[PDB]
Amino acid sequence: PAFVNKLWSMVNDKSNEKFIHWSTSGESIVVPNRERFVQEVLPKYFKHSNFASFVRQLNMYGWHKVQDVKSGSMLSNNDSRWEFENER
Amino acid sequence: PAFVNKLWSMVNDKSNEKFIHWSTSGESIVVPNRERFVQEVLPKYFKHSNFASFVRQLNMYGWHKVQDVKSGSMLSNNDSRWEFENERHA
Repeated sequence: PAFVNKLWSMVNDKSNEKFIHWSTSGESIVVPNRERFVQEVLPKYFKHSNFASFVRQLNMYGWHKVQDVKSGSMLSNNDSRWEFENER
Repeated sequence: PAFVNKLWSMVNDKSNEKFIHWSTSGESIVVPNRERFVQEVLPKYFKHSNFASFVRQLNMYGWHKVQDVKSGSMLSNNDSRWEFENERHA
């Protein structure tokens, strides 16, 4: 339960709003920019950790990456934007 | 903003009275029971939304949770009762 408590301490603290937050339209957790999140927030809650380790723990607790929507004529996706949903 | 319009269509519609309403005393919005609100009202205005997401939007528009008054010898607070005040109307 150590991970979960840190997860909520992180997501439900408005001071982290710019790096990770509940989605406006939906019930998912959004990390607008992966690199910024790893730089600014991860070190504050998870010492000596990286994004892959973080995602592996999120997956262990039911949260998975949402399939990104391919945008425009280039069918582009911002690889740095990550959204997670819970199996519920 | 689209959110604000939905907020008022929700709060000022007498049909939602039991789940969310202007307070009798003060100038705040009261959600007597969080769980019931999420089950009965939220879906009608915000499809696929949860309480945290709703509160995040409220905060964006100046509404913040009121400091809970601790009751009796147990210093208790009903975690399911939420009252919101607007920074512009203290």
